[PDB]
Amino acid sequence: SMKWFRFEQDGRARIGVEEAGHRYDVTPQVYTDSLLEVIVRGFEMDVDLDVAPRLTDHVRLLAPYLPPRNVICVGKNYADHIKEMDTAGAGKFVLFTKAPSSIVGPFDPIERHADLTQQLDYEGELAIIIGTTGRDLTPENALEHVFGYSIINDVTARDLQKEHVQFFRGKSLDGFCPFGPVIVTEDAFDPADVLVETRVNGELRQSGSTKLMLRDVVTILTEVSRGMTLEAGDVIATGTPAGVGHGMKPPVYLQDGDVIDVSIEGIGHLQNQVKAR
Amino acid sequence: SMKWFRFEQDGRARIGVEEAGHRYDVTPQVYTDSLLEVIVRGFEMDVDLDVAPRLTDHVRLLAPYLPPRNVICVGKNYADHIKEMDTAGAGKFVLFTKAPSSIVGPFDPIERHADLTQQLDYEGELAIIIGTTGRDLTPENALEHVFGYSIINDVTARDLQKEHVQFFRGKSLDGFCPFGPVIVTEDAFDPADVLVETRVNGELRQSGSTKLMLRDVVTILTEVSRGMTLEAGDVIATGTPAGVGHGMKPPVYLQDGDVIDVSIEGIGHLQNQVKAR
Ligand SMILES: [Mg+2]
Ligand SMILES: [Mg+2]
Repeated sequence: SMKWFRFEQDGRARIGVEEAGHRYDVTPQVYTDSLLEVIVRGFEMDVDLDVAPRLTDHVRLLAPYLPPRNVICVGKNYADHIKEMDTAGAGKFVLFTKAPSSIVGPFDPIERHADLTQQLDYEGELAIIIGTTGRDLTPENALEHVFGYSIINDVTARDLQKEHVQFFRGKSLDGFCPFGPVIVTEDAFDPADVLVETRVNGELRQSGSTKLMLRDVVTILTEVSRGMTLEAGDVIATGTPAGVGHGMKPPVYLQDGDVIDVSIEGIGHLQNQVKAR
Repeated sequence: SMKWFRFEQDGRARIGVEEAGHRYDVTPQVYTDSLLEVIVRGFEMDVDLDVAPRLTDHVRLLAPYLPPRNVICVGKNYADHIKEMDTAGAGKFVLFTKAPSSIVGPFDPIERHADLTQQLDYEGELAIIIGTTGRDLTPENALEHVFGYSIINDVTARDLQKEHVQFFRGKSLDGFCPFGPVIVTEDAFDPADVLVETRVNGELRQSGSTKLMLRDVVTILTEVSRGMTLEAGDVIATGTPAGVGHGMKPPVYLQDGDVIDVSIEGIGHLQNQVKAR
């Protein structure tokens, strides 16, 4: 299970991988500090371990990369109490984006923006990382265009969503797209039945298998790419399970100090704190 | 005053400038093949048109550049009558994006996507080009952040608008963002009252002044950058005057072989033919 990440050394990006529990610095074998560059190139640079470091756990991960275009996001994509027949709520295939300016990496603060929002909310999500440019993907070739998977927190201003009608602005304020901590390779990861959970200050809020997805990974790839080219390094956020602050009775919104922990089994933890400034 | 453009010569991209309707190759004086790199640099490198070879032959214009993130687009932003504007502005500020993969140059065909849309339509628009990274712009610094202005055709599958609810998909099919033909500098262009016109197969379909804009250029800049960072090379499409094919009695939609001409006085013309591909 090769996992890819970027980590910080001397205020400067380096690249690391993870096979069975330890973190080797692979920058030398792969000849770049851009993990986007590693994906776009569309080959793995014949890296062999038992050669390069094994640095400490307090190493500090960065966002995998700055997406070259807006993060593509799916709307309601999760069934609640599994069954629910062949539906959950309407069932339109809803697509919108998040400006790359909104990306932050692991443990980075989420800017609170109290002047702009009093309904700040979380959404824990499985992210598809596109490895090969293509269009009109089929069930047979879809996964061949996937480099791997990561976590997105689709942070959202529920009031800006209605105020600007289209979701773009309320999802795109600086800080609103935690991304990371690592990319697990397509070969090392089956998205059929993985657990997506969110904790806020330690309280379990979201806990849903990818088996509850109304459109699975292959269907998302198939539908998204119809008449629209996907670029190498595209990030597709595949929706969020039940338990969103807005959907709670009564509704609960994120405040200055709140710590959000999104986890996906096989990938890891993306934790960010809401902080004012 | 110098308008900026990009063109193809022996299959390589080149930078040109247009002065008094004459076109010159300035690639050797700005030392790049990318109009985005010129604007991202953040400063005017002095150009002597005396030493610039004039382009006398027909030349292939390209789109000014591939935007480094999605084109930011404003929804309903035009009044119909000059004084149908008494607090009409007080409508919702609707913001959505178009994928850069939808961009095409002036005189590039628009892919028909017959299999996906039966309601292909047009929107002629003034585009703002951002020159300097910025956030929380003010009426008094906003225009300092603006490199220039250009033209966008916000080609729209009205049926995909309704089907996917959020406009992204219906506005982002390959071929749906005609961009160009040139960028006029902020120095040399006042958007307060310039005429926007669209013709389909020669027949006038839109004709409106930027004086009918519900929110003007400076207001758009103030409201879009509120808690969201703008990047140099950001393109903001500022909305479309009355006369779109969806809003006509009876409704009219674009077919194989339709030619659309979009005109903005002081910029030029964007002519694209819809073609089954
Ligand atoms: Mg979401
Ligand atoms: Mg438009």
